[PDB]
Amino acid sequence: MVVSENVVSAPMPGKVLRVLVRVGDRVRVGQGLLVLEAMKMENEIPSPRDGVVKRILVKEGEAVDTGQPLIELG
Repeated sequence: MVVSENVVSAPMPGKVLRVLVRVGDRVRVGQGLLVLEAMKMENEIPSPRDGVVKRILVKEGEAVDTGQPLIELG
């Protein structure tokens, strides 16, 4: 067993510009969860599935790296 962690991680290094959801929000596949500044663009990071936002692990302005947990889904 490994506990399945429903965590959305950064696809690439960057800076969190804004968070588009709140704990408890219902989300759909493809829905923007936050905006990441990377590759000289503001990239919306999508939810990979339908679900509920359980926890927000980063704050606006935070620098993240590849694979770093950003949002946990319920």
